[PDB]
Amino acid sequence: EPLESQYQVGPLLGSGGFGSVYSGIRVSDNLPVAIKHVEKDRISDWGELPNGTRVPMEVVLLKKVSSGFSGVIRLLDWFERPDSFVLILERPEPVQDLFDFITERGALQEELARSFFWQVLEAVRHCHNCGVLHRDIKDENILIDLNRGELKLIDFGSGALLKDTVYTDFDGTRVYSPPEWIRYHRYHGRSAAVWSLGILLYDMVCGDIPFEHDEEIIRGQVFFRQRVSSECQHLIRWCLALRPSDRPTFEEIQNHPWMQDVLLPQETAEIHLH
Ligand SMILES: CC(=O)Nc1nc(C(=O)Nc2ccccc2N2CCCCC2)cs1
Repeated sequence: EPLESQYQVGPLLGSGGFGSVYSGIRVSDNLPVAIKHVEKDRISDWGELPNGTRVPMEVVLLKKVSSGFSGVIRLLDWFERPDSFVLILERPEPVQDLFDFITERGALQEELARSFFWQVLEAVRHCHNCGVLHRDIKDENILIDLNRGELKLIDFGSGALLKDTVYTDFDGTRVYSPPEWIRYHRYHGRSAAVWSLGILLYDMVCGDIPFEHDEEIIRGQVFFRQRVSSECQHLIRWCLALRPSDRPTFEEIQNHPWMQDVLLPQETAEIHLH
């Protein structure tokens, strides 16, 4: 029944705005888990469960996306403590986040970037079908299951319920945020997500993000720092179109010529991660 008896705490995986995440083991079956602690005072968005209880929005969002597709890190359990909330999440073993993977390897081969990008599109697409907008799609929030060659989305703490009306709040990564956000502090769910996907694709094929400052984002001129194919450049520039309405839909991204003949996750691992 308690968490200190049910779980076995290991080293700290990371800490920030999310805020403290530890590696752990579910003592019952020795299942590798992640144990996330967050203070109640350090919580911005709150939501209600179907049974009507005050929980952080992140618990609401994770519950909606946590059955049972391997594209998102599933919420296995959660506890409420007097001054904090404790989240028990899946933890792949062996694992490496996409950020550390690009740092170590540099710009990824187009074949590996295709497999990876398709998997995030399938994951993001799963989230929207569940009525969840991630709002912080970036290299740091993508984990690679090194044995299966499968990508997993983490951190729904900047997220929101997906809607068709304007969003006036944002607390994700600035350098991944669209020009509408920077200029007008207003954006729409799917087109903002497609902009961040273009930022991510550039990062995979070039080994770094295309823009650092507000004026670069606002200008939207894409300079390619590495050799990238005409088709991949076309997809990137389309995702990063200044006018949200000019951006591709998820269907348009997945039907793009560059996006064809994607490797399966297991062959991705056997060719690129072995
Ligand atoms: C290396 C490794 O096994 N990392 C893992 N991170 C998670 C996770 O859910 N992450 C998480 C869940 C909710 C908010 C933020 C995060 N973090 C964890 C620290 C790194 C940044 C994202 C599960 S396993």
